[PDB]
Amino acid sequence: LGGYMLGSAMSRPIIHFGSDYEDRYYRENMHRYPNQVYYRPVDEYSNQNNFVHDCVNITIKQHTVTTTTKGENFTETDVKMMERVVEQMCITQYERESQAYYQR
Repeated sequence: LGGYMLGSAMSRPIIHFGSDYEDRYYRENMHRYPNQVYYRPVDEYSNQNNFVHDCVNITIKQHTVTTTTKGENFTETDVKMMERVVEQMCITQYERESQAYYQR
């Protein structure tokens, strides 16, 4: 991700999966999960979901490297959760920047 910036922080969101079980699951380990994501500005790339799938898999694959580097191993269940959280972050960043860039 050598050329990626880092957008703003936010408080932990709540991802309401469809079950209290998964809501708890996220809650247990959300402090190990990321708080921010990596992407580029709306300068050239400039898509919505096709940027989200990139920023997410950038921010998720970087975690699935550093976990293994530390000899930890967040499972594919943890990945599936963080996919959502990182999507919510990345969409929140896109929309905030949109209303400072597109709303120009």
